Amino acid sequence: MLVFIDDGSTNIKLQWQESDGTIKQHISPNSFKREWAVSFGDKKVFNYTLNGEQYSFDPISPDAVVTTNIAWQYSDVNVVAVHHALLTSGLPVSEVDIVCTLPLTEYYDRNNQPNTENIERKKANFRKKITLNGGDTFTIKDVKVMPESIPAGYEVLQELDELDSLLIIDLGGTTLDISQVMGKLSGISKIYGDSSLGVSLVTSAVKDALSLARTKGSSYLADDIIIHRKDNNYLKQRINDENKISIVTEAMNEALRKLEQRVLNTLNEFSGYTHVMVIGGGAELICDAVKKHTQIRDERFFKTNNSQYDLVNGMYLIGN
Amino acid sequence: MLVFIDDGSTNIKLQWQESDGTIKQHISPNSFKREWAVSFGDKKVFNYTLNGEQYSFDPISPDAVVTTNIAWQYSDVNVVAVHHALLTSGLPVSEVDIVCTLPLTEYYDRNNQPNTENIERKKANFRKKITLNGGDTFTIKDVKVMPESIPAGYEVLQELDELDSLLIIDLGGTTLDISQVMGKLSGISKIYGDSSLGVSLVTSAVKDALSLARTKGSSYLADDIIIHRKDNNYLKQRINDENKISIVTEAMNEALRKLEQRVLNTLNEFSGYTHVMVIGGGAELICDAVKKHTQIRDERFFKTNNSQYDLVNGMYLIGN
Amino acid sequence: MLVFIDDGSTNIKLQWQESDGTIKQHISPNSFKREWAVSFGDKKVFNYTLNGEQYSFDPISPDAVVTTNIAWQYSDVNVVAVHHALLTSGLPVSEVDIVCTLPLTEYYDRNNQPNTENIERKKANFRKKITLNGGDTFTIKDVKVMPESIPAGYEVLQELDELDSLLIIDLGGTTLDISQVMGKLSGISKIYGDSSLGVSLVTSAVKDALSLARTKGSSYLADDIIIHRKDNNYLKQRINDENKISIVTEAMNEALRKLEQRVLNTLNEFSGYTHVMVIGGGAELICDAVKKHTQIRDERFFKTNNSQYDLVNGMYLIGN
Repeated sequence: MLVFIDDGSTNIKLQWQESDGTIKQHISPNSFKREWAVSFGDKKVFNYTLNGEQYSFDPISPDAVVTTNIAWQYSDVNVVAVHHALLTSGLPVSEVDIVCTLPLTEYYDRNNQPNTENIERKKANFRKKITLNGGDTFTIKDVKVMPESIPAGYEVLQELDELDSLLIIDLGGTTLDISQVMGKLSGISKIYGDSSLGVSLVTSAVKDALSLARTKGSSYLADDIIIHRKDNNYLKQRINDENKISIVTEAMNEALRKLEQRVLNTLNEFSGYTHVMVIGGGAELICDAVKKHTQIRDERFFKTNNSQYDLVNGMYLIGN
Repeated sequence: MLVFIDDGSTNIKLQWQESDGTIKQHISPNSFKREWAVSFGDKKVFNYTLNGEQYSFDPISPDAVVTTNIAWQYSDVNVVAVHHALLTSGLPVSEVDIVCTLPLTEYYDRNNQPNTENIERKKANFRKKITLNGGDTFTIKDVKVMPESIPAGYEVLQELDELDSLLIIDLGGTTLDISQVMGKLSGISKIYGDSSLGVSLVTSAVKDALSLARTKGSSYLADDIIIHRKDNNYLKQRINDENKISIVTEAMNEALRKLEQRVLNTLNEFSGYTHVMVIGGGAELICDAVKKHTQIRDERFFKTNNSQYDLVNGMYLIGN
Repeated sequence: MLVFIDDGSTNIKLQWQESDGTIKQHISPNSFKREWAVSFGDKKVFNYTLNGEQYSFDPISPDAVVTTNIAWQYSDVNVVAVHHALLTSGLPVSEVDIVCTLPLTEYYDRNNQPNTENIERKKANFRKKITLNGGDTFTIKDVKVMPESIPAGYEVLQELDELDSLLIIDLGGTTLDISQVMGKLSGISKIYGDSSLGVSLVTSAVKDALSLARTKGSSYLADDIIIHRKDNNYLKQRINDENKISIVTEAMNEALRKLEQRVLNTLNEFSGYTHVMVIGGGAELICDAVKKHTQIRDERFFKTNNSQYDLVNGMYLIGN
């Protein structure tokens, strides 16, 4: 069994192909604590032992998900989170070969060449043996690693000429990933990552202009205000105050301009691309500005955003 | 193995003869960058090391080809571009003798004598040793150099009397090369080069009158408008506006007159020729004006334009 | 008060004239972050508000200065960086008229005419109102814009004939700026910029041959090795190994040849100049090669490199 794994900063997504031919997907949390979870036998608990330390699944509010850092990708918890996903996936316990991920700037070095040191370190991490109290665990055999953003653009790359060059612009909640890839994924010419640029720049500007609480509830409100920014009636309906509307609107417009400018300034470091692709949760917010700035023709511009499984699905298409 | 090489300002064209007797041709790009191209093993990459510096093939849009200058002919990139062409030609890696080119005004000095200094410098350039990461490279042994425009007229020269004198007028996209050559290529009497005169004079006048974008797409449109200038119906069909047609037409006619005048004024510096030949991408645009101006008889006038391999093929015929 | 401002890619330099007649200069960093800097009242902090977003001075190691791109010249941070320089200059807070800069290829378009669109966009940028927490800020009134490299050659231009033509060759750490300017700065005939050609080509070749760390400390070592390249004793003293010396020396010599060739090939696109000037941090490295290549007489060749304030001082001389 070959399982494709998107072990990102907020959760674990799996994709694999069953005996017949059906493609299955699964998502699991990244919430684990460094201690034994006790049960009086009333609720289900997962107690693990990895290198020496013990760990347990720590179920928390789907509203308090913690975003992890780069170092997390080489930790014990990373390994436990993957094994836990396999255990709750539905797959039968067994030996499995896997493909996991490393962030763009971790997979590649500043010379745009694959950083062998990091990749090998990622692979060695899954060699640690794991046990589960009260049951058995999967056994990870072969481990391959893929960079994060690029697989999401494979479907498009597949139809490009190897001499063609695709500029993949991936704007997320808190980060920006840009990479120039040769047609059919026949090579990489340049990679660029910014960890302080994302949709949050606009979201925080909105939360601040409304004095919204820190609750995730205000996050949804802010998300909605951004989504429906051009529909003044939607807003009047939401924010009850013509004055608040004006205030939130210009704070939002100001934040978006700064967003567009910062993204374009980074794009100014790339050159030689023939096709452009914009993806990520913030794709809608910069779509127009990049199209105008790159002056690329419509048949050479792509917006393949579909779902949260885009990445792992792309990984699947590449190495199924 | 003897390989004939047209290492021009926009690409590299090769021609050689196989074991049996078949004549093969090849074209390769001039796009290389001064850095290591990284690959995660997904796409093909060519990483070279020449004098000390490293270089790599930089595949770019067949729409963004960069035209190189005279200095390029003596650079490291020139050498890398040739070795890269050999590597993708199909030829088996081995030692090879070659014949390359130098622009007309680089091959000859203002006294119409071969500029030994430049020629030797061109030859020494290919002495630099080159390595390719992950594979071996050809070894360049003997190097001969030929001037650019003149070989394209060899087939015609071959049938002229050594006492005859051929005036080769070669109008390209951005340059004009004129040379007076003794029959059978038994000597050169006069050379002349103009780097600011070419078909672009007419093409830019057309692009400007239509407000066409900088895209290569408008370049094709402009090329077509020039080609079909005498067919008003083709135009109406293309440019949808009777007023635009009139405007583009007179801008075009004005640009062509200026073109003809400037070319003729240069021809006024030549004398003593007995036969005339017009070649290059702009040959069709000045054919009539030169025939009328030189008053040469039809059996003494040639228009041997056939294809992009005219030059390298001529080089082949001369030294095969 | 009129303040001349060199808001470049690595810092901000100011120059102005005081009440009496003394000329003062100032340099300030370009390091700012998109967030509020907190202080328990122990250290000084600068918290700004510009369009809507907030920003703060982010003091960092004088060893980790980040080089900015073209887009930066039209950003909010650009405006904040200028206001911050004014606030730390010593000047009294007040209304001020200013002159700022745009890179050569941003100030001029591919037709060598001033790009009005960019210039106006640069000017409008400084119209955004700014506030500082705990104090007041300068008020920017009139804004004029000047191209980057050309003002540094004004002192020389002043003594040339308007019919004379000066070729200004400005080689920097990572870029090459070339421009042909009519005497007394009475017009511009041609501009050329290359963003991938600079002294770094030689510096990186040296760092690589010594396996020097990424630290700025190795950068100084590499700079010194280049500066004293012709003094073998200085080197033996520095690099302790006769074998390392030979290795670094030929890598360096190879990198310099490639540098010279690439610069000359670009110079081959210019013509009609009567005087030549070589400036920038890499001026010493190409001085001889350009003099030999252009064959210009000594009284027509200038090397006015003096200091980091050359540019802003030239701006001052032009519009004081």
